[PDB]
Amino acid sequence: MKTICLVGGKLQGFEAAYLSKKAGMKVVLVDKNPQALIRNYADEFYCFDVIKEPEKLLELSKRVDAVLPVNENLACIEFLNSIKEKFSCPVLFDFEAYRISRDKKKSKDYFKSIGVPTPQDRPSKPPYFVKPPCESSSVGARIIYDDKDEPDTLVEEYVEGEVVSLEVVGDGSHFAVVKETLVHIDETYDCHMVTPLPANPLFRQISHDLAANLPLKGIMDVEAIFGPKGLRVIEIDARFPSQTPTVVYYSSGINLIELLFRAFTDGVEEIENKYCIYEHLMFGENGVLIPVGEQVLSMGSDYGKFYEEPGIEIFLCKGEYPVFTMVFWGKDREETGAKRCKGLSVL
Ligand SMILES: Nc1ncnc2c1ncn2[C@@H]1O[C@H](COP(=O)(O)OP(=O)(O)OP(=O)(O)O)[C@@H](O)[C@H]1O
Ligand SMILES: Nc1ncnc2c1ncn2[C@@H]1O[C@H](COP(=O)(O)OP(=O)(O)OP(=O)(O)O)[C@@H](O)[C@H]1O
Ligand SMILES: [Mg+2]
Ligand SMILES: [Mg+2]
Ligand SMILES: [Mg+2]
Ligand SMILES: [Mg+2]
Repeated sequence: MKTICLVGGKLQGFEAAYLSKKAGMKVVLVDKNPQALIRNYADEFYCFDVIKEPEKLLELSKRVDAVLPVNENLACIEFLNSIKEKFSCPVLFDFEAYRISRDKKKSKDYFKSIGVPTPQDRPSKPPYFVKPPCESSSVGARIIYDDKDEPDTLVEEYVEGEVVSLEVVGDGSHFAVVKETLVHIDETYDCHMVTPLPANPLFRQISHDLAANLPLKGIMDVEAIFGPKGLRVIEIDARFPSQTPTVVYYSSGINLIELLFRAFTDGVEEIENKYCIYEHLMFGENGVLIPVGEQVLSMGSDYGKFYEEPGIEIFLCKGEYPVFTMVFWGKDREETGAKRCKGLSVL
């Protein structure tokens, strides 16, 4: 039995913990917040700040099989980079790839350098899409309908179409492009639902090439919009993602935690077909169910399993109003929809 140490106990941490459990691994959480979101979901919880008390983490690295950073605190990531040679186990992270992926402008320069289409910068006609250069979860992302308009903000052409995610796990030499998923967006451009998509040869080749040219040793997701004039890559994020890996697990049978672990041990090779519906629903006043995105879920107080039966998993995120994360799967759309209705009827 393997043990994984996660640094970060919010949504990235949940995803990693969830898949580690599916892989039969013990989950050790480190987080500076005494009431970190997934503290009760982990098998062990150690509350400390890794920057303030690095020896505690280094000692933990002697007792676990891998350390996985699952936060986007640049201070933390940069600090871990500075001490990574001192770890007694592998650190499942690509610090160079993250340096590029975290900065949307640097990422776009990277896309351009290898001929990957990406939205036009500073268009002359509305609507414009605007976003910060270094946020996540669509924080600060908004549409602007007139040139009546902020610091180092990205201003792009608004590309209408499906938002599609693809994960790649690299071992430095081989790059495993995994499973396409559809990102369902809400009025805030946050993601409230994920479903799987059939293979797209072009997107897979593009994603392979983005990983290969680094070269990636770690995990990265690639996001593109299938726009009216073709695919446009909007961003990359070289860290363990939330939401999509659960859909990847059920739709493809691939456990991204197992794959990432393999990349830092035995290596990876390049290359199920079920349906899966993954969504978040808030239980509002008078029991009115409301779709919400990650920004809402990340404001919760306690996150863990609520219910399971065949083809149905439900997680409850406690807080001001409860948020349920619902996972449904089956052989096809029809059966999965049937499981969705059963899951909803439970609520
Ligand atoms: N140096 C650190 N040591 C331990 N845990 C950390 C450190 N930096 C961040 N974390 C934890 O990782 C989790 C995710 O952090 P991240 O900064 O990615 O998201 P966030 O929502 O901005 O976090 P916060 O709740 O601090 O605003 C948080 O629970 C946070 O407490
Ligand atoms: N140029 C664009 N045209 C249209 N929609 C866009 C554009 N850029 C971003 N979006 C929308 O905004 C959302 C968030 O943007 P983006 O993924 O670039 O930021 P992020 O917050 O770093 O995302 P992530 O949560 O994946 O870390 C996208 O999923 C998409 O719905
Ligand atoms: Mg992002
Ligand atoms: Mg995906
Ligand atoms: Mg994104
Ligand atoms: Mg990015």
